[PDB]
Amino acid sequence: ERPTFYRQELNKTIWEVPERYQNLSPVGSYGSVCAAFDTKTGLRVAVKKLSRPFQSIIHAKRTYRELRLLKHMKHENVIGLLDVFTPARSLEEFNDVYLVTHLMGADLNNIVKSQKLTDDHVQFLIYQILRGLKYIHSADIIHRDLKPSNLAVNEDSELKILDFGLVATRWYRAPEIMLNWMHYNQTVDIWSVGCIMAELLTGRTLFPGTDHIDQLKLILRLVGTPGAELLKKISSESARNYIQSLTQMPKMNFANVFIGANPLAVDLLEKMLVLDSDKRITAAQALAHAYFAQYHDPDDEPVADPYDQSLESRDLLIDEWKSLTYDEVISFVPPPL
Ligand SMILES: CCOC(=O)c1c(C)c(C(=O)N2CCN(Cc3ccccc3)CC2)c(C)n1CC
Ligand SMILES: CCCCCCCCO[C@@H]1O[C@H](CO)[C@@H](O)[C@H](O)[C@H]1O
Ligand SMILES: CCCCCCCCO[C@@H]1O[C@H](CO)[C@@H](O)[C@H](O)[C@H]1O
Ligand SMILES: CCCCCCCCO[C@@H]1O[C@H](CO)[C@@H](O)[C@H](O)[C@H]1O
Repeated sequence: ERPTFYRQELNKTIWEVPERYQNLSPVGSYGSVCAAFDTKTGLRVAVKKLSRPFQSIIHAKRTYRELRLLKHMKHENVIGLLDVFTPARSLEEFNDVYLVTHLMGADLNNIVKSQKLTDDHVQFLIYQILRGLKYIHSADIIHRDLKPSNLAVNEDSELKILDFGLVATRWYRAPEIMLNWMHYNQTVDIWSVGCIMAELLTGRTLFPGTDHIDQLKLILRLVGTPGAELLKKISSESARNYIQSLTQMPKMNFANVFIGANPLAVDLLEKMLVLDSDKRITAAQALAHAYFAQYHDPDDEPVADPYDQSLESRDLLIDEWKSLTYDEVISFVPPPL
């Protein structure tokens, strides 16, 4: 049986939602987000109304990708769906899509505040990010924009990685993404984790570049200029030649950079923040690192089904994408709760 819907404007947008969801309150604005109370479960929830989901091919395509991705993500440390709804009663009237998930209420800046965290707390937060990333990476997905705003956290420090979130974003990006390499390893996400971890431990941004080149300079100053093995892996002649033209600079000792940190934390940052992405520690490897001894449970670090990215990278008409998104709404089964 179809739920009864009600409407109300919030910030120039009409939202029509099932009666289930009450006390809609804007928090941010791909789409706009209201906190809300789900009366059926007793849970506070975030409700996201997609923006103009089927007005162009590319909005339709994006809509389908987000819905399908979120339906497939079922893991404690990755954002997933509690509900998906449309007021529409048929394909012909299908114009709006709303996604529901657990309200976390905060992201990593909010909990953190630029103050340094205890080692135990840093351990717990990074452990959860890695646990989520193992899962994402097992599905052959690369996040590529891991940063503090893309990590939702509740007040008990429980964390979920977000597709898109609600402090420069460049600050956490892997060097190869700053230079537009088009082949990427999953360990681009591991670089981002090293950056976040450093910050949590020291209370300061690791690489706070004022712009792109300043950022690459700050990176090279910590990790050193590329060695002989790395230089051999550069396809672009102009890049190769530029890099060789640079004054060699040694890698810094991270003990001198992270004074007084847990030596296990220092050891793990050295394995995350290596310039050559082939040499960076993987999510699964990092989870087994001794830094996480109080949290690591090799029987509770689940892995995903491979994810068919080819279906969302098609070139289809709006009405095809719209109909496919419609079937995903209908086929949705809410999770055990
Ligand atoms: C003070 C800064 O406040 C915050 O950072 C903050 C965060 C991170 C959250 C939160 O829990 N999110 C972020 C947005 N997705 C939307 C969504 C994604 C997918 C499906 C459905 C909805 C849900 C998880 C909230 C409510 N806030 C308060 C605005
Ligand atoms: C919920 C966890 C899913 C994380 C991955 C989804 C984030 C989508 O953001 C990214 O879009 C980029 C283009 O902007 C692509 O290059 C990336 O591979 C893709 O992950
Ligand atoms: C300023 C020059 C230093 C930046 C070099 C970044 C090195 C990243 O490392 C490189 O990642 C590539 C992109 O995914 C991979 O193809 C290579 O195997 C790996 O060596
Ligand atoms: C491998 C990618 C090659 C990128 C070449 C970047 C060259 C930028 O060049 C540098 O940029 C800055 C000025 O904006 C200054 O810090 C330096 O003096 C300047 O030489």
